[PDB]
Amino acid sequence: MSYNLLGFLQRSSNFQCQKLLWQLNGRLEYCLKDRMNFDIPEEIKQLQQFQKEDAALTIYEMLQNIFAIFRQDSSSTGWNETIVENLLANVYHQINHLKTVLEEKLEKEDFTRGKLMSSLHLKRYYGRILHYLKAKEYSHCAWTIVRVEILRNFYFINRLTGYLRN
Amino acid sequence: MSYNLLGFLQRSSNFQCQKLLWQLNGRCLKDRMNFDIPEEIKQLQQFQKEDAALTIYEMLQNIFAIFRQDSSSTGWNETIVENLLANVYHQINHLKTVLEEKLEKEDFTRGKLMSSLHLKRYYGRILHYLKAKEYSHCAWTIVRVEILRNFYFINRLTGYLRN
Ligand SMILES: *[C@@H]1O[C@H](CO[C@H]2O[C@H](C)[C@@H](O)[C@H](O)[C@H]2O)[C@@H](O[C@@H]2O[C@H](CO)[C@@H](O[C@@H]3O[C@H](CO)[C@@H](O)[C@H](O[C@@H]4O[C@H](CO)[C@@H](O)[C@H](O)[C@H]4O[C@@H]4O[C@H](CO)[C@@H](O[C@@H]5O[C@H](CO)[C@@H](O)[C@H](O)[C@H]5O)[C@H](O)[C@H]4O)[C@H]3O)[C@H](O)[C@H]2O)[C@H](O)[C@H]1O
Ligand SMILES: *[C@@H]1O[C@H](CO[C@H]2O[C@H](C)[C@@H](O)[C@H](O)[C@H]2O)[C@@H](O)[C@H](O)[C@H]1O
Ligand SMILES: [Zn+2]
Repeated sequence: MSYNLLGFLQRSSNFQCQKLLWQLNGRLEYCLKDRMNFDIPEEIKQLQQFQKEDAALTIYEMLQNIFAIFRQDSSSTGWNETIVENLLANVYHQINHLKTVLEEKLEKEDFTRGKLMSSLHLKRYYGRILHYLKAKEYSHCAWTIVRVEILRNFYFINRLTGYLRN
Repeated sequence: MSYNLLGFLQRSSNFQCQKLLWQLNGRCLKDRMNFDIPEEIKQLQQFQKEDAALTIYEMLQNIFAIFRQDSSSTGWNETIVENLLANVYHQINHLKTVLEEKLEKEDFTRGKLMSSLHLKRYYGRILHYLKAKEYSHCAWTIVRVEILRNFYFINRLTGYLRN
């Protein structure tokens, strides 16, 4: 599969993922009190030079984590859990999809000195989100704040998707 | 190749560090001292991306050790110093990660030998001055200005951190 097909398949699932996220809530002003900056790594937003493999490996890791975030207990939200499952199934498919394509591309390359952009700061960034969730005892507001941050993640993954050009 | 992300991370670090250094204001015997900035540092030549990072790496390791010394007499906000050192530290690491990758592709040359020793001795004179001046507020002012000047060269070298 060319990078172009993967990139389109990504833009396409992101959009689907974002759509599902937008079918869970009804704005909560009260929750603005739990507002917290998680500081997505600066390179995810501003780095201008991404090689096809790096952007790909980066989105791969972001997805893996978004999956893990949403795998937590959202019961306190009252969200339609069906939609949550769709969101999860969708991301899971993108992850395994990306995995197979990277496996093919990377097979014969000089290592890849992989996630130079990814690993490092993404792991810590997501740790904050998780720690935040646990600290707030998975409250409905905590989920409202995270959901907004997750949507924000998707906004940047779309930016990253444009470096997947053939 | 990881030099683009490195240089990105380096510009980010250069900005924060300088911003912080400039911020510091406190509550003098001289106000200016010559520490004989190594020709190596004020040397206008084209540093290959690997040497630019080597020099930058050596410069930061030393700058770290300097701001690590006791500055309680300056009245400077320790929180800012804590941040500056944190930043410097985290960046010395990225540089290390990248330099390690082609650690074997570089050879022991006199340019490298003389650059490491001259830099070591320069920061050496700097550390010695703080010590002799018992880490006074007036020695620290002189040192901060020196380090800010160091960063002018760090900016220049960071421009070679690409491709
Ligand atoms: C939370 O969970 C759900 C939210 O997630 C999901 O639904 C969202 C709306 C959607 O955005 C998202 O993609 C999904 O994630 C939410 O909604 C319901 O959940 C499920 C969907 O998975 C649906 O429940 C039933 O599923 C079963 C499948 O085996 C079936 O029992 C049943 O099948 C039919 O399918 C349609 C479409 O889903 C339903 O409208 C009908 O109720 C049902 O049976 C028949 O279907 C047709 C309608 O298509 C009826 O008449 C036709 O209408 C046509 C109109 O153009 C005309 O040609 C003509 O008038 C006639 O042919 C027929 O009379 C009737 O027997 C599903 O009910 C469910 O549909 C979703 O509402 C939950 O509500 C939230 O709590
Ligand atoms: C000493 O330092 C901390 C400052 O921490 C920061 O906040 C200011 C507003 C920013 O410009 C700096 O970049 C950060 O270091 C203060 O909270 C404290 O009040 C001050 O005494
Ligand atoms: Zn880092």
